[PDB]
Amino acid sequence: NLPTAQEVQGLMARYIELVDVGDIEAIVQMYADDATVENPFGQPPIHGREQIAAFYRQGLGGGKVRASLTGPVRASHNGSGAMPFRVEMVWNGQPSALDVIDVMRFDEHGRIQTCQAYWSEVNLSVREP
Amino acid sequence: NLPTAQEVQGLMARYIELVDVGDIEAIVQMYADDATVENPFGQPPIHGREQIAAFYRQGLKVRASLTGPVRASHNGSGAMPFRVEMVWNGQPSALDVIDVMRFDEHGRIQTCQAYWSEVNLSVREPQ
Repeated sequence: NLPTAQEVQGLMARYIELVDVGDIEAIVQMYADDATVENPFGQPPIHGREQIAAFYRQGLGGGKVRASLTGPVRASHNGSGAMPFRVEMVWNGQPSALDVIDVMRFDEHGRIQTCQAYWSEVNLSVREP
Repeated sequence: NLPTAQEVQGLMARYIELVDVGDIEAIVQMYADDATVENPFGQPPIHGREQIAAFYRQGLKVRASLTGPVRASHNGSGAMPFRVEMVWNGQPSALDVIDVMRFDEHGRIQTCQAYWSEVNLSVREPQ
């Protein structure tokens, strides 16, 4: 059915794990086939599994990415949630840290229908040697 | 104009301050007159300054503080993690929340959505 609050918390936390390990295949599996992704929010939405997989491919690729929850997943009783996390990756050839909040809405099958990632350069920090 | 990323960060941080001190009048001033509020998200949206002010009125022995940086976009929106301290069911309680806000070209809140539920509620048991 439609993910309960606790179920949302588990799903969104799993998402972060798949990202941390770069399991593109599993990430895309979590998405509905008609899902939309806006990342960073304010960019044109990307639609469907093909484009979503392409997005994760170029992002979780050649790069060198880590991600971890920095706080509890906030979950509603209508299949949505939001979570704070931190991403470690290379930005402009330098080791960087990005603070992000993702908002996700799930369908009655527990697949991500909508994901929106909130962050910009103000949330980017370039780490010293 | 439309709030820059840094401006969004400042506005959203100011919102939390007004809440912390319970300045209902100032809170409502931050909102556009036609703004919508969904709090908790998944509840029927509340529309306009009258209803919004009524919402904050009945809601506001409360404390609130940012627990992390405001995430801000380049299109006038942002999201922030924070913690609310209040009485829930006659007991001292803590609530973890994330608010997502979208601003208009006048720097007023057009849309606010508060993400939280009972899973994010913790009660301080009587000691």
